[PDB]
Amino acid sequence: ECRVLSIQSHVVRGYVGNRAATFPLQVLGFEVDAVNSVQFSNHTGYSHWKGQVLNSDELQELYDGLKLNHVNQYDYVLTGYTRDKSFLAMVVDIVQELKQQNPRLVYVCDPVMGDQRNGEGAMYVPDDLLPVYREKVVPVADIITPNQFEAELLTGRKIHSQEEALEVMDMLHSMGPDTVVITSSNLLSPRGSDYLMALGSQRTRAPDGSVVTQRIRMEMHKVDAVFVGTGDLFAAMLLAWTHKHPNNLKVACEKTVSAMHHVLQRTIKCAKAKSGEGVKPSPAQLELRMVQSKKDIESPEIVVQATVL
Ligand SMILES: CC[C@H](CO)Nc1nc(NCc2ccccc2)c2ncn(C(C)C)c2n1
Repeated sequence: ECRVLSIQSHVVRGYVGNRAATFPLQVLGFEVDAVNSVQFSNHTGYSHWKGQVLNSDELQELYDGLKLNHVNQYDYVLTGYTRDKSFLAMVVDIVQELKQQNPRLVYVCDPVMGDQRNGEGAMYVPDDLLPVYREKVVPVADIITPNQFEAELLTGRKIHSQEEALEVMDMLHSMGPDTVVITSSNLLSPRGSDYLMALGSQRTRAPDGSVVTQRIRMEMHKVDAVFVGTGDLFAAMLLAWTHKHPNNLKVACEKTVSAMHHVLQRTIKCAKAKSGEGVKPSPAQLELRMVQSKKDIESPEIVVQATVL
């Protein structure tokens, strides 16, 4: 389709934020407009890093710039990782106005707060953004893609099983999103810890008989290491697919997830090819071979399966 306004980080080297969401959304042909929330030499997982960040007024400035020219009409809107309470507030205001300009304006929001290894408490962002995502952000998004950990901070409920997972999504939907996709979880699955499971559900409509929800469950094949930027590349590719497949939360994750295995085992492939068998690949070597996946980002050779409910 077309016009995406993506507000995310930018790194000179590597793939994270806009660097991870642009090329994709581009070769799949979207007119991606990018607002760089920060500009760092590289992501903060490298030993060193240097750069500047955009404050709230600077973001404001760029947005004014677009109003004045009346070119501020967008179809879908994308956002991810932020550290600033205020930058996230502003971002909310901006997404509001853009929905009047275009009624079918879907705000796709990956609520990046932190991570899980196995049941817990603190995350990656200060704890003071938690409220903003819950009270202000999530009520306006139309597609969110949280961790199991994050889905729990949002709903404030701990996920212990599968159907406890499904009822944390429902408290999600009701929050606003006619789509929720738990990109990853601690939940063992019908296939072994070798794998990794994610969850998906989409609250739809038909006049009365006013209720439809759809659920599924992909299990893609875990990979031995620490990548950074995977969730940006995920949410980016979701949008694409969930673009073509408006009532098919099923059909979507399916191609997205599929593309994800290629990109990573090519990354992992080259990744080790730079220590072969012998030592751990450095942050540098793990960076996504997004370019080389020129060909797969493109054509998901559908390698995964999923069960409705
Ligand atoms: C904080 C987690 C990670 C550390 O391994 N580093 C990092 N660093 C990033 N660099 C940009 C940045 C630096 C400082 C503050 C805010 C953003 C970054 N951008 C998007 N993402 C993630 C959510 C995919 C980013 N992640």
